[PDB]
Amino acid sequence: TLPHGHMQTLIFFDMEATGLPFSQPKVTELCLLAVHRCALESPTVPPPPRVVDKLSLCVAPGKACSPAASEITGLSTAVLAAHGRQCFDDNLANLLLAFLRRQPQPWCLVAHNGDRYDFPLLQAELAMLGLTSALDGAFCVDSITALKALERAKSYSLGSIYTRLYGQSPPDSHTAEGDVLALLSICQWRPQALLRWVDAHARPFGTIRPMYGVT
Amino acid sequence: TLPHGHMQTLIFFDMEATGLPFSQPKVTELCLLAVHRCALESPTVPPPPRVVDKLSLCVAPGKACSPAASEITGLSTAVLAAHGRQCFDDNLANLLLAFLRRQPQPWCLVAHNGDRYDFPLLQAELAMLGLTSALDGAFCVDSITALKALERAKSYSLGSIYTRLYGQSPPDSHTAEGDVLALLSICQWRPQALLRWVDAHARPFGTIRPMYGVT
Repeated sequence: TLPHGHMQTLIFFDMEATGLPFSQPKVTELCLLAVHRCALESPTVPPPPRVVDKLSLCVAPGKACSPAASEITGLSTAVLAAHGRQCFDDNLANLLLAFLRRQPQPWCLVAHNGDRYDFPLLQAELAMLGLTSALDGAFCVDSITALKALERAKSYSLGSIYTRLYGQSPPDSHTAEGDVLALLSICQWRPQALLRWVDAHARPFGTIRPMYGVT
Repeated sequence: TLPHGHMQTLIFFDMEATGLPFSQPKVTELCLLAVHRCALESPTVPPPPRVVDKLSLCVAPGKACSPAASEITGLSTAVLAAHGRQCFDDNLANLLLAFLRRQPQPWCLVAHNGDRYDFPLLQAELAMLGLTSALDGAFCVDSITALKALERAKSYSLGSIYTRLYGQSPPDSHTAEGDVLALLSICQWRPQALLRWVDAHARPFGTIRPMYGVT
């Protein structure tokens, strides 16, 4: 029930990309929202905690976005270039590690459908740089799996869960930060039971196999 | 009129601290919102640009916050400690530099009353670490001075300007991110004239003398 102790910081996480996994997609946006478990040790949509750390970045993917990805995210490779965005590089990896290092350990990334998309994509971008070590101290959980267990104790898409719990659609379904903020709200529904589940299911990020690139 | 060329990225910036300058205050929160000038090359409150980078962090100050600072910010040293916040350290300096390095140069920090508070406080925190080099490539402007010139072409507090331009109070006047987002909105009022002023008045950050600490 505590394979790795209590997770100290939950890092709510979302990335947007150029396409689906089969397409060897590249990140176009990412957001990390770090919340100490203290803020979760304790209807209508709750306010976020006062004390949080937030990082939201756009990324030049180096290839075209699919039309569908651009409709969903409002991003395109040309638009990212017009704003001088840089590719996923060593500096970005160092930035992610430095942000994680502001937080008390153990770190647990939390992402909706993260096992199938966000986590293997992040692993793949790091693997292409030879920098999977940037994330090797972290743990991770997929909140689809979590919310299924909490509601059991229907669709489990993020918007489905949000409207089921709060009776309104999430705002800002087109940025990575908006997805992370909606995920936070759903995780605040039954926060103590969520923390028990996270503690029991936290998985070392080093066991996430990359979507593509060296394993 | 172009002493340093066109500024490429405007980094809207705010820090909260334990007290007033006389008290040798310490940072408790900071937010940087990086916007490429493209997003400003072109009533009611406008939406922020789609493509932005955002960094918001809380910081353990190492000393008590004044009661007034805690009323204003909702932060206290004990609350920051309950959430495991770390002091302003080398890792934070590296994080700030890595975030700046995602942006095209020249970088121009933009902060309201920044010449008197935010800029010398940031310089002082870096000076105490021996890391003023983290910010030495940057430029900076104080948006009080900017908005005075734009309106000339009354109080110039952030809230005064906001309600004067948009007929409503800014939301979230208690977090660093809320101040940065309200500052962004005011800078979007006359964006081209703001950019001309910024280009003409941008000041090397190395000329900001620290609020305290080694000069």
